[PDB]
Amino acid sequence: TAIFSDRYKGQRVLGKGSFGEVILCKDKITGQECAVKVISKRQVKQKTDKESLLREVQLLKQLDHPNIMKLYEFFEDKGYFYLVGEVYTGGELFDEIISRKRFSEVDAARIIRQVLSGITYMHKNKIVHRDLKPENLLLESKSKDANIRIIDFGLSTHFEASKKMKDKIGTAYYIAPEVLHGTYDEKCDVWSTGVILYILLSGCPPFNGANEYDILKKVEKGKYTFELPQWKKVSESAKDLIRKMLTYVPSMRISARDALDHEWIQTYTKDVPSLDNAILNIRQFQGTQKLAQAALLYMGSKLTSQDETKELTAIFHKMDKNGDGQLDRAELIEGYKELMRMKGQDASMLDASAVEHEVDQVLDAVDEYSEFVTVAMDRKTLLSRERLERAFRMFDSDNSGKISSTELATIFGVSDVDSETWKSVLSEVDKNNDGEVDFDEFQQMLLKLCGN
Ligand SMILES: C=CC(=O)N1CCC[C@@H](n2nc(-c3ccc(Oc4ccccc4)cc3)c3c(N)ncnc32)C1
Repeated sequence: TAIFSDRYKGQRVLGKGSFGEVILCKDKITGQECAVKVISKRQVKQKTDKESLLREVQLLKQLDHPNIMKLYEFFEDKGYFYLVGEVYTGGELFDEIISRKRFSEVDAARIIRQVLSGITYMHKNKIVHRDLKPENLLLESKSKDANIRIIDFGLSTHFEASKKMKDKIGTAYYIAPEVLHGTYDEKCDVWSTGVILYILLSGCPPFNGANEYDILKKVEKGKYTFELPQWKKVSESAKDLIRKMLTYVPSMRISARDALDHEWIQTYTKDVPSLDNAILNIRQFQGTQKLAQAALLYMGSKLTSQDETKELTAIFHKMDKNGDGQLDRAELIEGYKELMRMKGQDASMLDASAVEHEVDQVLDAVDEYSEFVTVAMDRKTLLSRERLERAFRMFDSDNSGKISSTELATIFGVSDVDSETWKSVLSEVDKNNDGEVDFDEFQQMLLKLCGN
């Protein structure tokens, strides 16, 4: 049997994705770079037996399509699954779209064609995505012509969707009604692609609401309109395809394959204005979604840190069998290894070598075990804290330094934080009734919302 750390070494942590953290890794012999999704058997419940998962893995390894992430290898140990595939460097589709001069029906059609083509291919092979959303769409490279790669095909079939809002963020917009009710098939992916197309052409989700449950209610009802002004500058054939994709009864819904043949895909991927309003709305949409996301991740990292800080102090105290408050390099390493032995393996610490290295990074800064803990945990939180500052600066497009109480409502609503609870927290911070918070205030609000 093969061990993952015998073959690969961690380079960078790429981020949190569905069901797990993704690491840029490198083959120890060949120097081949790869992206690895690490799935914690603790945090995620399986829906199928081991035999069925292995069988799916084997098939996925043989499949090949230019719009589908390529899987190379699969590993399993006591506590983890490791899905090893091709690295893509162009980031998420929507992030590229917001940094564009012009965007038209031609651009959207070229995008949708790719998605549909990838989906069609996978449906032929009896694989359903079920969780398709903008963040599942990566661009292959930084190039302007670069292909879209759909990630995560085949995961939702074998793993139960997280119930934590940190993981649920932004899922409600895209889910087909029949997924909510339990009887679903491959048509659910056409629905989600229809929702994505709708957003691409208007910058607004077709089913919206002030919170998660409110969005699900609208989805379940199935009603939506092209009433928004920006739809006036959009072709009738686009709206027609949307209607067919967002058809309530799945048996009456257009297939992925027939969507490829639709008048709209044919004409605009074969004299077209730029949807300026849509670019402006998508930029707002994306900023909103990413700040809400950063906020929840920041709170989680804060809690995780508090938990680990105390545990690490309790390890270094027990190890300090002479009681002086200071320790040697080797002790710190064995202690830090104990922390991951108990609290579970960390993203950037795939093996014993990774921990040794991390300790030395902390020690190179410290120039007293309490001071080691401080810097160590600070380094653990760094990426969530700066993701917060950056998403805050991104959202604050006017560089005003502030976010209004209206904007907060939208942010907390997407974060699914109780309206009465954050208003309460806002009152304690905004004692001046400015109706707005700066970054530090915003950050204090979040600390108060996670028990601090
Ligand atoms: C701005 C945030 C951004 O871009 N993100 C957010 C942070 C993670 C990034 N990410 N993820 C993958 C990837 C890697 C492995 C994988 O496992 C399989 C699951 C099922 C079947 C086969 C493989 C799924 C996705 C990934 C990747 N491959 N390449 C580059 N980034 C990746 C994208």
